Amino acid sequence: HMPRVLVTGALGQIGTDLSLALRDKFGADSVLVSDVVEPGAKHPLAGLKGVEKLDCLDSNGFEKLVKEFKPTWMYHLPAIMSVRGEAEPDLAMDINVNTTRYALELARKYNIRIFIPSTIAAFGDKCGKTMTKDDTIMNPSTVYGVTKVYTELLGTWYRQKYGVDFRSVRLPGIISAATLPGGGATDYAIHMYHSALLQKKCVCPVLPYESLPMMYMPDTLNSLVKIMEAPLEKLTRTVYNITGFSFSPSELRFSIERCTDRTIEVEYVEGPAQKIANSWPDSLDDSNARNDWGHQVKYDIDMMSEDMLRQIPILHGLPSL
Repeated sequence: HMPRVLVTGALGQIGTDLSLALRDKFGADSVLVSDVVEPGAKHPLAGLKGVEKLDCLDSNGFEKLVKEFKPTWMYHLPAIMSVRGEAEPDLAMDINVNTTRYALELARKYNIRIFIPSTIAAFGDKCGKTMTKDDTIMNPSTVYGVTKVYTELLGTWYRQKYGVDFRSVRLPGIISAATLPGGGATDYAIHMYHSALLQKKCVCPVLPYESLPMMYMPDTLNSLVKIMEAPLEKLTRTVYNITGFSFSPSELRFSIERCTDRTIEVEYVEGPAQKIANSWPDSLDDSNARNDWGHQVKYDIDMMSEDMLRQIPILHGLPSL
């Protein structure tokens, strides 16, 4: 049988692109997408049937929706991420912890296969930052990461105690042409693409040799669907590292220079993202994902850069190459 899929937190970047991919694969009638607010006027989800307002902090309203829709799969995606959560920790705990609590209880009660993402922010400086393993010391330096260590462990206990089919990946940095860049931990990368198209200096807040694991969004979407399709018996764990490729800001600059055939002006002035990024892995070991459920990626850094420099003009109006 084909799934009936509920997505919560659908107005995040991942949630939007995943929502659209699930509608495309399974049909709109089989997917229900929700968020605490309505999509913006020009948002990809605006005006679509099967898009609803749900406050997942209201456990009774969350239950009511799940009871009515009868999902077989849920992607529980609400999140307050690293930079934002350091300044708004109470909201981060509400969103990252309490809505997850409710989601897991609903998955138990209503027999739902439940995806809740984790993050490389779950790691800190004791992780072993070269080819970081799936099992290692977790000492996150952000309250986002703190909350996701707890999600990983609580979901895994729900699997052990009740047989809840809980699945998760530790998302690396996720690059998308749709991203509106600001002060996010990985937003330097998006700024650097924008500066290149604008032909303006980029002041990068992450230091030139600070490597991080990254993925291009099309690859992420493929993996998020694949892990949920996999037979349970093939999964040896609940929580998997997944990666595309690692890069540092200096390596991204060279990729962009190769793709534009221009010199790109970058200066480095450390900002808050650096301290956060330096506590994260340089690269991930994703072998368990590859072997258990066939995680794979199509894009490398130059293929990504050629597509980003095409798509940003289309989506944001910036000058083409």
